[PDB]
Amino acid sequence: SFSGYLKLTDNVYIKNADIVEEAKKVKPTVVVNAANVYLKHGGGVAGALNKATNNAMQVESDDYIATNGPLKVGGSCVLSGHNLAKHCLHVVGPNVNKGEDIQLLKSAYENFNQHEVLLAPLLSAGIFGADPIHSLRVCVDTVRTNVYLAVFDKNLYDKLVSSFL
Ligand SMILES: NC(=O)c1cnc(C(F)(F)F)nc1
Repeated sequence: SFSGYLKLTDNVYIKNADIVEEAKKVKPTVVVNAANVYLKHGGGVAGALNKATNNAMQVESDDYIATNGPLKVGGSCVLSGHNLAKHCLHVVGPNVNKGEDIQLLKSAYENFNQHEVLLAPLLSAGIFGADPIHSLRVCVDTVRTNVYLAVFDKNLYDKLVSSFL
């Protein structure tokens, strides 16, 4: 199972780790992708997860979008986890660099409650532009299921742990 995580709350754990390397090691039931509405996995966590699947995630995602259309900001879909996990839960947090409503971050985290355990990044953090301290706060106050957060950046991980209320 998950190792080396710091326990933040009854159900939220955190580790300074590359979510791709973490997924390859744990092979969790669910890995969360920091997706956009088009499932265009170009950069950030999405680009990294997709590259690890040798682009199979993007091929599957394009077929999903061709059939279903785009996701909503705050929404999700369950697709294959490929070589990384049983499933990938593609969750769209608001991208504040695209002027999206930060209030939708709670709706985005609510998707995690449909899965008993997940390996996840902080939603809307990184290239999505939100404050990761705020994202962790919304995560702990919204997610009730077991969430193992992988924070790529060591300096950000230390700031998140040291400032956690
Ligand atoms: N394995 C990678 O190449 C990798 C790159 N970038 C990231 C990011 F975006 F979370 F920081 N995580 C992993």
